[PDB]
Amino acid sequence: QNREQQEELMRDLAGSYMGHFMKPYFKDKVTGVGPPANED
DNA sequence: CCATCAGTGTACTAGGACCCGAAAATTGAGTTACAGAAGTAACTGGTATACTCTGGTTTCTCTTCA
Repeated sequence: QNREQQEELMRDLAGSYMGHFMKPYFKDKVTGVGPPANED
């Protein structure tokens, strides 16, 4: 349990926003552009 | 008295720089090739600003004819 608490502390140190999920919610991890437009 | 018309007390913008961290990219050493281009590291002339007797000059008494 204590080592799990330590690992939780470390994943807190290694945790990270909401702007990244704005208008183009989906986006490449390469280029960072959304998918093409719908037909709608 | 119901029109009108500043202020007001705020969260909600509007610019406006600015910062924090993460992730990607680079740098760096190690080897060994490869060809050629930089990149200093070296000896070796070449011509002018002082420079040092020196050749001429200049009166100034004198030398030598005349």
